[PDB]
Amino acid sequence: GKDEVALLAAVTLLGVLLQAYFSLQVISARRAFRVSPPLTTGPPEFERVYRAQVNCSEYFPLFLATLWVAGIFFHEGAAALCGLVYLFARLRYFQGYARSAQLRLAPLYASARALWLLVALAALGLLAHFLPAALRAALLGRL
Amino acid sequence: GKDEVALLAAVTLLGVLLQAYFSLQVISARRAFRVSPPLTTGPPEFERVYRAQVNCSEYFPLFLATLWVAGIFFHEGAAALCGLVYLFARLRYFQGYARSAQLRLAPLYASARALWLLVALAALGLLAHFLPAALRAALLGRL
Amino acid sequence: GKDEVALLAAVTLLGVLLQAYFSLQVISARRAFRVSPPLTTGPPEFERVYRAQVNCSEYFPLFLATLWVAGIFFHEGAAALCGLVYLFARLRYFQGYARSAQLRLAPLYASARALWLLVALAALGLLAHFLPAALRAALLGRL
Ligand SMILES: O=C(/C=C/c1ccccc1)N1CCC2(CCCC(=O)N2c2ccc(Cl)c(F)c2)CC1
Ligand SMILES: O=C(/C=C/c1ccccc1)N1CCC2(CCCC(=O)N2c2ccc(Cl)c(F)c2)CC1
Ligand SMILES: O=C(/C=C/c1ccccc1)N1CCC2(CCCC(=O)N2c2ccc(Cl)c(F)c2)CC1
Repeated sequence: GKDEVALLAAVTLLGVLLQAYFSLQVISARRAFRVSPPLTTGPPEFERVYRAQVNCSEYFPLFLATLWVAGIFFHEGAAALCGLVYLFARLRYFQGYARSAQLRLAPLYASARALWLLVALAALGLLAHFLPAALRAALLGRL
Repeated sequence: GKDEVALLAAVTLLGVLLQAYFSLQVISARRAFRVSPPLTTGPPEFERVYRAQVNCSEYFPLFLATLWVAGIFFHEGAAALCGLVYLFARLRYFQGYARSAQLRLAPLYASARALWLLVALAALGLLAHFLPAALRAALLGRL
Repeated sequence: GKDEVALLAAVTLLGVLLQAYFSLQVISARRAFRVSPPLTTGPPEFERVYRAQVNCSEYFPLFLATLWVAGIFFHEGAAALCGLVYLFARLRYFQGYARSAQLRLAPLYASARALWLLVALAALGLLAHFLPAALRAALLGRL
């Protein structure tokens, strides 16, 4: 029961730590630009490091939801692979935005690809779950 | 094991796609008002479309947590129904805010109703889980 | 199957309600300072109550992910205990920030401790899951 989800649990834990890294990066930018909380505004660089964090934070439950649904209704290893791709693309996203708001686009689109890939695999897993029973009951109309 | 959660997995996937739609709406408003990232400020309409997104993003894990706990400790179909009600109310919430910050209140309160409904069903499911064992051990004090 | 997760389901439901309380607190501060949505800016007190909410909202899925992974791969009761510690530290965090942005640091670091504690227990639970099979297959190289 726990073995069939252990790769998804590993990839989830990686995602949590990746978010702890992003929080450390924003904490470090708060000292590197003297931005006192509750302020979110500063130079065109504090805002970029900070927004990259804010975005990744928002997108994290979308990642968790898809990783777990794709991992349980389609291959767990396949879902764990896109889960690693997404997370890695996010490090690049953050690192790119932390430079210019342009250098974030390419790893942002890489993150999108992995997110749609998980959505498709979750969709195909649920389709393959409900469709045969539907096709069976639908064709059960002949009488 | 996966059949008893397949409706919750479906409703979760709907929620993920609803969030992808909200992100597309904010991306479209960024071009329709020339709002360059990392800026979140613009006309009284870019901010509304953008805030509606920000709010739905925040409330998504609350929806996921409740949908799954209510779906596992009370009827899965019942939880999947409020889960559909909440998500539908959110589309209206977004669409209302995307007009005026007043026209969002009614579908916002509809979303709240569905959220409290899931909380109650999760609460009743856990109550019915722990209470009989408590009542039994408590009454086991007579000696 | 549901009994071995019932404490994590309880602690999750507590977290959801704690977030509903934080939303009520921000709604009350919006009337107590006449801050019309979609504005997030006001006195040095509306922003603090509001930011405390925004932060807790962000950190909630990190809490959920860790609580559930630690609860399933290490003791459920132990994970449910740190889960209660984290949530309680968050009430103090909110209440401290709602006063000064300094009085939030101590319950913020208390919240961090509980978060790293869950991460370690999830890590130890997965380590103990994968490591024996690895050590076995690795030592299986003698031939
Ligand atoms: O030492 C750190 C930085 C750690 C780090 C980050 C990136 C790369 C390498 C090391 N921090 C303190 C606690 C920290 C913020 C303050 C509140 C909090 O809950 N935190 C938290 C605790 C546990 C978890 Cl698993 C989590 F995701 C968040 C994170 C940053
Ligand atoms: O084409 C789209 C729009 C799709 C759409 C939206 C509403 C209605 C109809 C179609 N987008 C690109 C990728 C998008 C943002 C960029 C990063 C990212 O992760 N994305 C993401 C990818 C997959 C998932 Cl399932 C997700 F939730 C988010 C979403 C918007
Ligand atoms: O009466 C309340 C306040 C309740 C409260 C808060 C703290 C302590 C004691 C009582 N509110 C209305 C609905 C509320 C916001 C509007 C939209 C929404 O979804 N909401 C929501 C509904 C259900 C859940 Cl379980 C949730 F987390 C959020 C929360 C605040």
